[PDB]
Amino acid sequence: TSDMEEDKDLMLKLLDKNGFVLKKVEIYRSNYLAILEKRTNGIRNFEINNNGNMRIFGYKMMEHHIQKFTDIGMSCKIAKNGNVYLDIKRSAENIEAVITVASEL
DNA sequence: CCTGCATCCGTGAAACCATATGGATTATTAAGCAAAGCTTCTTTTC
Repeated sequence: TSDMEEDKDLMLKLLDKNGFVLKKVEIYRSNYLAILEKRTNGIRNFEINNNGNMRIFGYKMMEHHIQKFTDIGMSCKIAKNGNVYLDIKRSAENIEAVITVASEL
């Protein structure tokens, strides 16, 4: 969707803004991937699904980071190896909120 | 030397340095996978 395009525009705007460099930005399963450079704060990528949900996924994230993203109301799915899903709705205010909580981790 | 007594031994009721090193542990990614979801063909209903 073009809303996913514009939310990609503000996403790269606020990740490029806040000094969080990217490994690669990928359209994969027709979904966006704002992948972090290193596994910083136990986080892998800042992805966008086309199903109205931008998602933050990681590997062995600390609990207090997860609490900081449930401050802005995000779902989580831990795995058996430390893989953690973080669901939020894809919107510009959620772009600003997720990248401003990620910008203070 | 060999007969004759004694006994006695068995026997059961500290700290460190240094240097590899590899094996153990952790992260990271490709594969795959079950589950879901289009696309058309029959099947059942009025």
